[PDB]
Amino acid sequence: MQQKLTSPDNNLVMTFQVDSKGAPTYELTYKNKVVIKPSTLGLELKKEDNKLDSKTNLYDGFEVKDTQTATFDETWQPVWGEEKEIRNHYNELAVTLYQPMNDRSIVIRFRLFNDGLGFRYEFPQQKSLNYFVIKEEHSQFGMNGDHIAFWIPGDYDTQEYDYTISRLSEIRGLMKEAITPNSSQTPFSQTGVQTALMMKTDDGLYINLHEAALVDYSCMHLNLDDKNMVFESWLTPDAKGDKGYMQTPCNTPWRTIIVSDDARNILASRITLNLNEPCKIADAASWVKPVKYIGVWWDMITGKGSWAYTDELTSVKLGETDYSKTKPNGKHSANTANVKRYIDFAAAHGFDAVLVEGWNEGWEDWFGNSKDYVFDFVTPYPDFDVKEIHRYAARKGIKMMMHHETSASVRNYERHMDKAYQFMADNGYNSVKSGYVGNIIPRGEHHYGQWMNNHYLYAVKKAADYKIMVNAHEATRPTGICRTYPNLIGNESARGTEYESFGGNKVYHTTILPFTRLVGGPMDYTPGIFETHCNKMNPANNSQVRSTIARQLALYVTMYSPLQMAADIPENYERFMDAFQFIKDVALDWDETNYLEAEPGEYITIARKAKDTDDWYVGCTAGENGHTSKLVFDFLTPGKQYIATVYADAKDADWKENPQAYTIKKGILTNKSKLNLHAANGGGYAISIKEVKDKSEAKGLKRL
Amino acid sequence: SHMQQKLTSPDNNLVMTFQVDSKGAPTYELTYKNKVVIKPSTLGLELKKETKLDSKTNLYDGFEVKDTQTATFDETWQPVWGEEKEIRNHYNELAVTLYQPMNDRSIVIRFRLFNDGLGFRYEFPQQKSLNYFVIKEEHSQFGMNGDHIAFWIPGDYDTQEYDYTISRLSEIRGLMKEAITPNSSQTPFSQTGVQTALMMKTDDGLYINLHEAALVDYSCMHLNLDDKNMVFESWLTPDAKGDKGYMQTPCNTPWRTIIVSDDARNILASRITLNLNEPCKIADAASWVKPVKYIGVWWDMITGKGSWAYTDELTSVKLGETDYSKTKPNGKHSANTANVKRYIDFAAAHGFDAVLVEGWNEGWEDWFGNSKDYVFDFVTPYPDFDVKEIHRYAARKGIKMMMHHETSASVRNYERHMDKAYQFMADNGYNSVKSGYVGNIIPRGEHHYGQWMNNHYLYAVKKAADYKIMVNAHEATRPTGICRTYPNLIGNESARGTEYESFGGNKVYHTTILPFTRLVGGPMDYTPGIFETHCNKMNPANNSQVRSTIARQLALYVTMYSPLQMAADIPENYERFMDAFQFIKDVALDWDETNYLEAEPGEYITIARKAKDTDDWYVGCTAGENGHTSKLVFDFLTPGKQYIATVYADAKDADWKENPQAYTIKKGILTNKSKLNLHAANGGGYAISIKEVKDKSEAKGLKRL
Ligand SMILES: C[C@H]1O[C@H](O[C@H]2[C@H](O)[C@@H](O)[C@@H](O[C@H]3[C@H](O)[C@@H](O)[C@@H](O)O[C@@H]3CO)O[C@@H]2CO)[C@H](O)[C@@H](O)[C@@H]1N[C@H]1C=C(CO)[C@@H](O)[C@H](O)[C@H]1O
Ligand SMILES: C[C@H]1O[C@H](O[C@H]2[C@H](O)[C@@H](O)[C@@H](O[C@H]3[C@H](O)[C@@H](O)[C@@H](O)O[C@@H]3CO)O[C@@H]2CO)[C@H](O)[C@@H](O)[C@@H]1N[C@H]1C=C(CO)[C@@H](O)[C@H](O)[C@H]1O
Ligand SMILES: [Ca+2]
Ligand SMILES: [Ca+2]
Repeated sequence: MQQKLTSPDNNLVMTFQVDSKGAPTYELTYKNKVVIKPSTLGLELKKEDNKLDSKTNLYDGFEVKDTQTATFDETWQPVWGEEKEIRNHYNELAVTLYQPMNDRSIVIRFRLFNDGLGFRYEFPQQKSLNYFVIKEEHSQFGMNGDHIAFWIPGDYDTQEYDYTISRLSEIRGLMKEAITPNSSQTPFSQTGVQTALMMKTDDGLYINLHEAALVDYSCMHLNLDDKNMVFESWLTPDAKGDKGYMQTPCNTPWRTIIVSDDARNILASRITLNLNEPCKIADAASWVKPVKYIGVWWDMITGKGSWAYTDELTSVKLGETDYSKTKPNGKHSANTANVKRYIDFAAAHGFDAVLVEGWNEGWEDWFGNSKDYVFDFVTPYPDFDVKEIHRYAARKGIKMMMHHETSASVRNYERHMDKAYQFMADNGYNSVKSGYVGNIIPRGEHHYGQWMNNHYLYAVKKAADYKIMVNAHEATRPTGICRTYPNLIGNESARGTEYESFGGNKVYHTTILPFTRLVGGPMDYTPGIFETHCNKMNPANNSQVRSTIARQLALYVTMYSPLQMAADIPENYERFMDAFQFIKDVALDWDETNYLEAEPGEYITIARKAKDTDDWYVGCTAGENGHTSKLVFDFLTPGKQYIATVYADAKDADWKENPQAYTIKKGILTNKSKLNLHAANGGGYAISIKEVKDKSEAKGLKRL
Repeated sequence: SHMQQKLTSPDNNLVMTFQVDSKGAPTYELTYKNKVVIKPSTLGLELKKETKLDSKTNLYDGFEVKDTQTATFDETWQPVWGEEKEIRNHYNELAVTLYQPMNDRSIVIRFRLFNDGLGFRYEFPQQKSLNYFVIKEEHSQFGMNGDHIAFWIPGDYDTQEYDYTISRLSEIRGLMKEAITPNSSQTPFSQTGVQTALMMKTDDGLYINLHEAALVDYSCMHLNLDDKNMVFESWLTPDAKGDKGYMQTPCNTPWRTIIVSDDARNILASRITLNLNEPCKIADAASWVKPVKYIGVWWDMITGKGSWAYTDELTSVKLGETDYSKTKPNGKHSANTANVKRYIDFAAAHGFDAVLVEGWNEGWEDWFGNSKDYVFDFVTPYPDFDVKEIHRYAARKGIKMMMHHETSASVRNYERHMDKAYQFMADNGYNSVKSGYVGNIIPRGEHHYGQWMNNHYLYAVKKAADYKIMVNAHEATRPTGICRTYPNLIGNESARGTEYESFGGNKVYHTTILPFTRLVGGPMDYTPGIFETHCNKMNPANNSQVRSTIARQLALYVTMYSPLQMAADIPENYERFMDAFQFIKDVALDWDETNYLEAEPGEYITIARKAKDTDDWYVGCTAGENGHTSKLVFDFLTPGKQYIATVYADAKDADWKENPQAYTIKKGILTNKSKLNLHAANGGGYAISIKEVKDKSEAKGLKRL
C-alpha cells in the first residue's frame, strides 16, 4: 500500500499513500525526525464554462495505478556560480494516479536528495485532460511544531519587505505591522508568507520551503493554517481570479523541502538548480560573463539628483513633448559630462561597466500614473549623448549598462522590445537592468501571476537571441531558471540596499537573504555604501544605512552574485580608498565555496575561491549582537604562502553610532593559520587571501 | 451665467440650444424644423476616485461658462475610396469653456452643427488640476421626445453579430432576452442596453441616428435606455477592473453624433461621421491603397463541408512541438495547394483581384474556444500549403493572395508575432490581410471593445500602413470613420454577416437595416454572393438557408457599400449560374457619385452609383418580407447619351424561401428619359449595370427598355 523513497545516504525517508477517499498523502522524516507530517497533495480546477462538478476535483478519488523508481547521479557545470561543479544525485519515485470518476490520470514525481525533497505534478496528454484552468493548488507542508520562521508577507506584487523573525503562531498578530507601504502591493492573507521560507525547529532542524523552475505557471506563496501548523500552496491569481491556464502535457513547478541539522547545509544545497532544465543557450560560455559595476544611480535614489530632465511640465507625451525647449531642473545626473566622470572612475579601478538611469525621455511621469506609453527605450534626453558616451566608454574599456525601467507598462515594453534590444546592439550595450515599478498594465494583473511570469521569461529568451544579459528588478523572485538561461544574471525581487535610503533595512537583513531570497538565483543587492548617512547626499533624507563599512565589504562575499555593484558615488569611495581596495580586488565567480559559519538572523561567514585562481575571499556579516569568529584557514593549499589583507570593524565600531570605524591589516597566512575576528553590531569583515607569486611580496610582512 | 447659447445649422433647419442649469450641469437640446429631436439633456463625466465624497470624481456639474467661441468651417475633401469623389465638410461651431470652481479645473465641450446633424465632444486641456484621470462613467444624455420605433441590437462588450430587432423603445426591455442569441464571446450589460449606430423612426416623421465618431484612445460607447423617461445615456465598455478609460491631458473624447432628417435617404447620405475624423495621415495612400474584389477558400469551412484543420487525430497541438508531417490528413483540409490553384484560376478567368485562403497555417486544430495563448505563429504553413508555389502561380495569373490572420482572440500573442507576420506577408507578396478575434480576449478580463483593444486594433492598422498593407478586421470594434485617417483599413465585419446565413440565417430585412446602422462609420466585409442558398448542398448536416433570392445577392454589391467585396460562394456554384454571375464580374468597387433613390429602414433600399473615372452606373435594390415595387426614373444619367443596360431581377414567382434561384436577365438601351417598373420579391431585389455606349456597334440588335 504505502510507497517508500529513501535518500542516497538513508537519512531521509518519504512515505506516500492515498487515504480512504483517494487523497494523495506524503510525509518526510530526517534522521528519524518528522519534517513533514502527513500532508495532502492535489488541485481544484475551475468549473468549465456552462460530471461538470466532478471534473473540478483533481485532489482525491485517486488510485495508485503504477509506480516507477530510478536513481540519477550526474555532475554539471554552471556558466557562473558558487562552485565549479554541481552534483545532481537523487533517488526518484514517480506515482501514476488514476481517477476513476473522471477517467483521467496525473503523475506525482518525487526526487529525494541527501539534503531535501522535491516533488511536482505532471499532467499527461489524454482524452479526458487537455485544457484546464486551476482554481487553486493544494500542496500541503505540515509542520511538526511551532517553529521559528524568517518571513515576509505573502504578496502578489512586491517582496521589498523587511523580514520578521517569529514563531508560526505569532505570524497572524504580526502581519499588519510587517506589511509596510510600497508602490505596488497586494497582500492576500493574515497568515500568508512568501517563499523561499526559512525555519528553525526546536529539535535542531533547519527547514526551507520553496519552489523550482517556475515556468508557464503562477507564482506560489504559502498560506498558514496556524491551528494545525500546515503551510499550503497559494498561487497568484490573474485579473479574473483564476490561477493557471494549462494544456497537457504540462507540469507544475517543483515544490522543495530542504532540510538539515546544520544551517550551513541549507546554503550549500543545490536542489533548486538541480531541478531546473539544463542550459538551453548553446554558446553561453562565449558571451555570458560576470559584471562588476558602478553607476549614476545613488544620486536619484537618495534624492540628490533626479531621473527627470525638467520639472516645469505637469506631464509629458512622447513624440509631442520637445525637451530641447524645456528648462533643465539642474538635478539631472544622467548628463554626458557626469557620465564620463563615472566611466573614468570605473576604468581607473577595474570595473566592467557603468549603469546610467534617467537617460531616456519620459522620466517626468515614470511614477504611479499607470501610464501606458511611458517610455520608448531608445530616445535620449537632450543632455545624454548616446554615441559620444559609447565612443568614450569603449575607448576606456568600459561597457555601458542599459536601463529599461518599464514603470510596469508591459504591453508597451513588449511592443518596443525588439527595437530596444536592437538599439542596445547598435550602441554597444550588452547588459540591461530592467524594472517594473507600479501596478501592472494590463491592469488587473499582478507582478507574479502566470501572465507576467511568461513576460519575464519572454524578455530573457529574446535577450538571449541578441546576446544580451538581463538584470530584472521587481520581477518574480528566482527559482533556478538561470541554469536554463544563464543570461539572467540578476533580479532584485527582494528588499535591497535602495531601502537603506528609504528608512533602512533591518540590521539582520543580510544574515537572512542567503537562506531565503538567494535560493533560486543571485540578487543585485547593490552593496558598497561607505557614507551610510544619506543626509550627506540629500539634506532632506535622514535615512541611515544599517551597516558598518566593513560589513559592506563583506557583502561582496556573503551576498553571492555574478553581478556586483559598488553603489556609492565616486567621491565617497575616494574618501576611503584604502577600504575600497577590497571591492576592487574581490572576484565575482567561484571555483569553490566553503560555508564556515551560518545562523539565520545572526551571522553568515563564507570563504570562496576565485575561479581560475589560487586566491580566496572571505566575508562575514552579523546582526545586532555582532559575532566573534574563530577562523581556521585549513581550506588553503598545504605548503603555500598567502598575502592576506583583513578589513575589519575597529574596536567599538557600531552600525548606528560608529559605522565608518575600520582597520586594515596585511600579513601572511598558510593553511595552519588561525584568526580571531569580531564583527560589531551590524558589522562584519572581509579578507582577501592571495597566493604569493613572488618573494618580493611577503617582504616586511609577518604571519597573522 | 451667460444666457443660453444658440447654434444653428447652415440652412437654419436645426437649432441647438446650450445652457448650464441651476446646479451647474451642462445641458443641450436640439430641434429640427421646429420639432424636438433631443429634449434637454445633460453632459458630463464621473471620474474614478484617486469617510466622505471626493469632489474630484465630479466632472458633471458645478460648472459655469467661462468663455465661448463660434466659427464656421466649409471645405471639401476627397477620400481615397468611398461612395462619392468629394465630401463637403460644412458646419457652424460653438465651443464652450466650462470652469468648475470646486475643483479649480476646466473642460471644453465643442459642438458642430451640420444641415443633417449635430456632433459634440468633450475636450480636457492640460492644466494644473487635470492631468491623469480615469473615467468611471461618461454621462452623455440623449433625451427622446417620444416612444420611437428603433432598429437595434443588444448592448454588448464583445459581439455585434446579432440580428436586428424592430420595436418601440418601450418594448426593448421585454425583447432583450430573446434578442440575445448564442455567440462565442458575448457580454450583454443591460436589459435596455443597445449598441450605437442606433436607428430610430419617430411618430412625427423623423429619422434619428445616434452614434459616435473617431473612437480613438477611448472605450467604445454603447447606449443605455431609461425606458421610463425615454432617455439614452452613454455607457462605455469597462476594462478588466471595471474602469472606463485612462486619460491624460490634453485629450478628447470621441464625437457623439445625432443625425436627423425627415427623409430616410438623407441619413444614408450624411457624411458627418467621416467629416468629424482627422484628415488622412498616410501621405502616399493613393499609391498603394486600392479596392479589392475577391473570392476565397472560405465557404467550405463556414458550412462544414471542409475544415481549417489539417488533421483530426490530435487532442491538442503545441506549435514547435507537434510535427504535422507525421499526422494523418483528415481529407477535408481545403487550404491545399492544388485546391488553392483552382480558385486562383477562377479568379483570373473572371477578373477578380485576390483570393483569400483560411486554414493555411499551423494551429487550427485548437483555434476555437480554448482561451489558448500561443495559438498561432502566423507564418508556418501546413504540410499541404506551398507558400512560394502559390505566390509564383498567383503572380503568373495576375492575382494577389489575401493573408488570413485569425488570432483566436489571443492578442498579446498576435502582437508578439506581428512584425514577423507582416514581414512574412511582404516577403511572400501578400498586400492585404483579413484578421479575426474569435473567442474571449486574452489578456483575460478584457472585452473586445474596451479602450485596451481599441488601441490594439489601431496599432495593428498603423503598423500595417508602415508595411503598405491593407487590413480587413473581423470581430474588431465597429467603425467610426477612422478610415478617413487610415485609408488602409478597408474593412471590418463587426456586425452579423453572411456567415450567419449558414448558422441558421439572418433576418430577411437584415440588409435593409445595416446601411442605416453598421455602415455609418465604415464599410463592412459582408461577403455577399451566395447563389446556392441551401447550405445542405455544401454539407448535408447543415440545414441552414440563406434568406435571400439570387437577384438580391447581386443587389448587395451596390446596396452594401464596400471597397472590399467578396463573391463568397464556391466556383462550382457560380459556374451553375454564370449568366447571373456576370453582374458580380462587372460591378465596380469605388464611386464618383452615389444617388440614394429609395430608402426605408427594415423595408427597402435602392441605390444608384457611378463607377469612379467612368460614365457607367450600377443600381441595386434590397427588400424585406413585403418585397418592394420600384418606379425607377433614370434622369441621373447624362442627357443625349446612350447606355447598354442589363437588368438582373427576381422572377415574378421568386421567393427567398420557396423559389430563391428564379431570376431574369434583360439587356437593352437606357437614356435619361427611360423609366422602369421593377418588383423585388420577398427577401428579394434587383441589380442593374448601365454602361455608356462607346461604340455604336455595342448597341447593335438592342432595343430600348
Ligand atoms: C525607486 C524605487 O521607488 C519605489 O520605492 C518607494 C518605496 O517602496 C516606498 O515605501 C517609499 O519609501 C519611503 C518610505 O516609506 C518613507 O518612510 C521614507 O523613508 O521615505 C521613503 C522614500 O520616499 O517611497 C519609495 C520611492 O518612491 C519602488 O517601490 C522601488 O521598487 C523603486 N526601486 C526600483 C526603481 C528604479 C528606477 O528605474 C531603480 O533605481 C532601482 O534600482 C529599482 O530597484
Ligand atoms: C467561424 C465563426 O465561428 C463563430 O460562429 C459561431 C456562432 O457565433 C454561434 O452562435 C454558433 O452558430 C450556430 C447556431 O447558434 C445554431 O443554432 C446552428 O444554426 O448552428 C450554428 C453553427 O454551429 O456556432 C458558430 C460556429 O462556431 C464566431 O462567433 C464567428 O464570429 C466566426 N466567424 C469569423 C471567424 C473566421 C475564422 O478565422 C472566418 O471564417 C469568418 O470570416 C469570421 O467572421
Ligand atoms: Ca526596487
Ligand atoms: Ca465573425
